[PDB]
Amino acid sequence: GSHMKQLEDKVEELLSKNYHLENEVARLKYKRNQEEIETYYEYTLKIEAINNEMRKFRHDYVNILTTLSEYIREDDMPGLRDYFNKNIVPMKDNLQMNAIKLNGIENLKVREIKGLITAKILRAQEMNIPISIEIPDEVSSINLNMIDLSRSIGIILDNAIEASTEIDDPIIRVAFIESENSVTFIVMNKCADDGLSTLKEIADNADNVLLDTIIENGFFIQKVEIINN
Amino acid sequence: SHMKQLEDKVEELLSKNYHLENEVARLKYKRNQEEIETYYEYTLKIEAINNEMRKFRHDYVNILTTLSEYIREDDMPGLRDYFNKNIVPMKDNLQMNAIKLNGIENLKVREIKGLITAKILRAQEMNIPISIEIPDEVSSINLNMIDLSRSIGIILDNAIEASTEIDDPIIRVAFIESENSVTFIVMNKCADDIPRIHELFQRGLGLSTLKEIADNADNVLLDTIIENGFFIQKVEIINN
Repeated sequence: GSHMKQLEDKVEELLSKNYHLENEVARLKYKRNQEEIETYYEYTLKIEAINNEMRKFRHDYVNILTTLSEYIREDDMPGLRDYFNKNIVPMKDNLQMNAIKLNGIENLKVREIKGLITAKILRAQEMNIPISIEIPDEVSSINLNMIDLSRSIGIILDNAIEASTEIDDPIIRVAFIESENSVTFIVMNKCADDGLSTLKEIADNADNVLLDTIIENGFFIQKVEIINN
Repeated sequence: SHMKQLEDKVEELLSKNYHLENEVARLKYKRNQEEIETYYEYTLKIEAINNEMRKFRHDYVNILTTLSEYIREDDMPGLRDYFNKNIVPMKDNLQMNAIKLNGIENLKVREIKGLITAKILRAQEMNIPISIEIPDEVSSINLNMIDLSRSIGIILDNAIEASTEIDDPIIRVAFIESENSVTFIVMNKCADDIPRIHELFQRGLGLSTLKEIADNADNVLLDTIIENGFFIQKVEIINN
């Protein structure tokens, strides 16, 4: 009767349970720790930023050495003095209060995204593709995990850069726009005469990520709006 | 009796599930401790590299400011002389430095490209001659991210510390791929002057927690060679 029923049901239920626990032991012993791997990816994004910062610094310093060289070869002490007072004393001083003044890549306060854009600016500079950065306001935060935000931005700039190679007098423009409601990443490039799948995957698994495209008179636009939580 | 059995069964399945549930919980704790070690290890490593790079950058900007004397004295002859003798050669060393970094393009394992570039920048800014050779693209290495990363780091950090004392240091790095496996090699010039024992005790600990990683994978073969005055560290990682 209902004792036997319930007792037989019990030995069944406990066997199911024993099965699912045996599966959880097996997953924890043998499948990859997704979380530990995500910590490792996030670490790689930091060290890429650090590497790309030091490369930009080397590129920048070489240009300062070129400029000084030129002044010296022109025998132009007035210019050298003016340039040193205006560019190299401030660089040495390195005052925080001069942060209110800086309005370009210097206002991107997410270290990992700043390094990533620094790399794309350097890649473009190698291939004689001019690249403007418009970040009028400081951008301290973006409501997307670092891994997806990183892949998204890099693919959009990879598109722009590949598209700029088959062209005379190209240009790429980049902007970060903060409202009260969202952060918006825009990339425009000049067009010729007319991967990106993993990017659509990301926008479709996020309700706050709106991916937009525009063809506007001999230049292509990619836009990502990210809404605050 | 028949029924005394099921009552006996439920008892013994409940006991089994208890033990399993203790196992799951002990493994969740082991995984938790591991996530923690990985986060603090890698967050400390970022701090030490970030602070080293800043120092390098500080030295660079200091050098620019040694021109200040010459400018205030309105002395262009002393500037031209000082610059063309002390400062301007940096820009050649920096252009060569940028060229050597193009040696890493064939590394298509994003997992470790940042790690390797960072050791190369570090060696370059310590004025240790370094080259990297990857004759064919390498897009797949058959060892976990974390252990590959720890192995590479130890070997490159060993080659770099051992190179700071020496008069003419060289480090050579390579990734080669057969169709069988991938091999990672770091050659560095052995020192002539051997350190006093007391100026070395508080690499050898790190070489053993490298053997740790090599022993606990059958498909990774570690080799340590001395050959014509070079320490060679080879790690072969088979696609078995």
